[PDB]
This record gives sequence, structure tokens and C-alpha cells, in this order.
Amino acid sequence: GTELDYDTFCFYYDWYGSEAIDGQYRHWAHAIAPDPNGGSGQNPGTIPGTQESIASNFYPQLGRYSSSDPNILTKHMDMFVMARTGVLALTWWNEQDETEAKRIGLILDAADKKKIKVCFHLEPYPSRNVQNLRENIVKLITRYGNHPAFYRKDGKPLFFIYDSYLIEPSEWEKLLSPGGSITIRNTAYDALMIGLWTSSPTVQRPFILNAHFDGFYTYFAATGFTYGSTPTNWVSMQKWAKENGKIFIPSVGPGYIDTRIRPWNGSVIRTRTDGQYYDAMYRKAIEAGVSAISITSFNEWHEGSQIEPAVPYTSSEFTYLDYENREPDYYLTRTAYWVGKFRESK
Ligand SMILES: OC[C@@H]1[C@@H](O)[C@H](O[C@H]2O[C@H](CO)[C@@H](O)[C@H](O)[C@@H]2O)[C@H](O)c2nccn21
Repeated sequence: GTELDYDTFCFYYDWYGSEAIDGQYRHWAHAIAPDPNGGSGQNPGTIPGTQESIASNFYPQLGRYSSSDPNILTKHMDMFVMARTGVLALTWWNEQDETEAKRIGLILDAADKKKIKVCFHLEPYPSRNVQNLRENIVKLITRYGNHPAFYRKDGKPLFFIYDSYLIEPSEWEKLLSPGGSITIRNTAYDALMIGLWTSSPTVQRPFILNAHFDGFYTYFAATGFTYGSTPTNWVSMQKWAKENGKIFIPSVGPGYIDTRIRPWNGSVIRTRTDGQYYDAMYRKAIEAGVSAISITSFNEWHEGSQIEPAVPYTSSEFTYLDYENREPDYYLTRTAYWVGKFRESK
């Protein structure tokens, strides 16, 4: 009851920088978003990413780390082993820069040492469309597909597609129908394509079918943020998935808070309550009878959904939230608990 689960996907962010390694404490410093309902002339400012003031309501046990530091990567992979999360679902922004390329190779290498697998979470990069998506899928499978840590499920790579609704089903069909003009089906570049189910079934069911997605995930850690992230819908979403040959990968998270970077977004806060929120959400995923589960997140520190260890910290600039009556690694060990319960259910 300690082995990795390769149907458990944990969303991982590689965008953190340090002055020493990256030239800037990347992402630890971050713009504060203006209030989308708050009128003109806002000067919301920025979080400077100093030791005292970072762009999170929580504070990492590992400090203001670099995602390109091989020693941090080793520690993260040991944390995945503790959590029993076999798949690292890597945020991918199509930066087309040598620093991205280096980082992806470092992550794959570190993952392989611990038998962790890596798949890609394809983000909404500029001018994203099905043609450049195909080209990027080809590039990723070509560059990384023979890496021993590259994930496959029953012989197929798997990609999560964030904000897949931003692209019309008539475009998706070209890529994802077996008859599509630029199909990946039956090619060397075929993959399980997992789209983001947001809103109501009346909208999302025909979209998933007409776009030829292999499955869907929900992402948001905050319960009730969307229809898809409301766990009382998961039984019915799974029933529909099974009836239509789709893979449902609900996303569970331990809490949510992003008010350092989005001070106006307090309605989305979901309190951790010493792990009871995480337990409730993970239980609903398991009870829905799904084949795979995703975890939002390993380390989206801006959104306060991370399971990565956090420590108490009060600086002159901010009093951070922390894991309260739980130890810093509690969310990793509680993840392992739920992975066990999930496996018992399969
Ligand atoms: O991973 C899914 C998606 C991300 O696209 C999204 O990134 C945006 O927001 C973050 C701040 O949270 C910012 O730092 C990024 O540069 C990007 O603009 C964010 O991680 C998120 N939240 C829900 C879904 N996402």
C-alpha cells in the first residue's frame, strides 16, 4: 500500500524562479490583478517576491525555489512518492525558449529516478488553434515520447487541454475525429485528449461529443466555482461518460485562496479546515466510480490549492496562512491515504 498510482494526475507548475538561477524570483513576484468589476484607473500594483512578500497566501517549506534547480526537483519527486501520485501533469505554455526546454528535460529526468511519469497540461497560449496544437503535440511526442518518464495509458499519450471551450467543436473535429482533415487518430501522434468541462450538461455534452474529446476534467479546486467543479454532479457526469465512451477525470483540491494576487476574488475562497475540505472532495471523486483522478494542485501557490508542504511564516509584510493543526507534509500523506482508497475502489 505504498506504490505509485498511474491513474492519479497532479497538476504541476514549473514557472518559479530565483535570482541566482533565473535572474529574477519569477512568479514569487507577480502582478496584482485589477478588479474586473472595479472601474477604470486601478493601480493594483505588484507583489515583489521578496522573502517577506511572495505571491501566495501560503509560504513554501522549500522557500522561494527555482523550478530549474535539480535539487528542488529531487525533493518534489520524493514528495510525489510520498503522495503516491504517479503522474505529474506539467503546465505547458509554449514559451519556445531554451530555459523551458531545459526545465522540461530536468523534470523528466528527475521523475524517472522515482518511476514518476509526466504528461502535459496544454495551456491557452497565444493564437492557440488546432493546427499549432497538432504541431505542438507532434513536437512534444517527438522530443519526449521516448523518454522513460513520458506517460502513456494503454499505449497512448495523454494531454489535458485547459480552456478547450475557447475552440469550436468544428475545429476540434479536424484534429480529433478519425475523419478529420488533420487527424491524429490512427497516427504516430494519437493521444487521449482530455478537455475542460466547465458549464452545464446541456452545453458540455454536445461539445465533448462533437469535438471528439476522449474525456474530460474539471480543474477547479473550489467547489461550486463551475458546474463541473460541483462534486454532487460527479455521479451523473460519470454515468454520462461511461454511456458515451469518455474518460472522466474529476479534479480534487485541498482548498482555494488567491486573494494576494486577486484581492477582489474572496468569494472563491474555500477553507481547508484541517483537511476536512480535501477529504470531502476526494471522497466524492472516489464515490463517483471514476477510473482516474486529478489533483489541483501540487504547487499552484498563487491559488492556494497546493498540496506541496507549507510552513507557518509571519513577516513584517504579511501573516501567511499555514496548515494549522496539521504538519507541513499532511496534504502529501493524506493524498496517499486517498490514493489507497481509490485503488481499493478500482
Ligand atoms: O493551469 C490551468 C490554468 C492556468 O492557465 C492559470 O494561469 C494563469 O494564472 C496564473 C495565476 O493563477 C498566472 O500566474 C499565469 O501566468 C496565468 O496567467 C492558472 O494557473 C489557473 N487557474 C485556474 C486554471 N488555471
